Amino acid sequence: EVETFAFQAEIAQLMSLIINTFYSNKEIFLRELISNSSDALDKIRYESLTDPSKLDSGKELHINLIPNKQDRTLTIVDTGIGMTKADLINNLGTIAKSGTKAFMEALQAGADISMIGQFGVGFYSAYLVAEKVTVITKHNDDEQYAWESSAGGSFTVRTDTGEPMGRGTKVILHLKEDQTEYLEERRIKEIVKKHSQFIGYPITLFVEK
Ligand SMILES: Nc1nccn2c(NCc3ccccc3)c(Cc3cc4c(cc3Br)OCO4)nc12
Repeated sequence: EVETFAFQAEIAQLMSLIINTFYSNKEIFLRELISNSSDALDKIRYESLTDPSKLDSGKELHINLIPNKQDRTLTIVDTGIGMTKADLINNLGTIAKSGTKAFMEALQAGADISMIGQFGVGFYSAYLVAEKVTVITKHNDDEQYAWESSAGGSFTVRTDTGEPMGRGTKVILHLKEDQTEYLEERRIKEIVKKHSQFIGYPITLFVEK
């Protein structure tokens, strides 16, 4: 059962800008997704202090980076708080609308795309390198969902039948054909060292073959 939803105009506009603007410093997408993961990990950790049962779905708090050259995907996996269906369909949109408006304005106080994370919409920088983004997510007390969008003004949400995750979020970046450098081990290592050196959770870069 696949449901299809329209983005609000503001977010559709932001995604178009990110896809259509000439901007060479694309590597910042990874910093933004890892930062999101760290925030999600902070949240489940904090909640677990008052309710330890919230870690029954997995006690390990980490981030894995998984390149797959055959699929042409880079996946950012975390065991953070995860997202509910209401998050994916309603709440994200509400938050993202205001953040987009501010970011658009700031871009006309001369700001540059690399400051996107300060407006809470850093996720969408994924579209600097990805033609399609699939997000698999599992929050305690809700089902596992797959969100997906190739931009163009719509996204889908479905109940996910893949491998159960326990708790957390996987962001699967289906890379543009000219952005395959982000599947290379030394390139990913370079970016993590440069932008994400002090994240307070283990980041494991998986290797390939
Ligand atoms: N790795 C993550 N784990 C948990 C929540 N996450 C969010 N959402 C924070 C949030 C939730 C509800 C309301 C407001 C903010 C994003 C960031 C994110 C993830 C997305 C997305 C848009 C955004 Br912003 O569309 C598909 O997935 N990444 C994560």
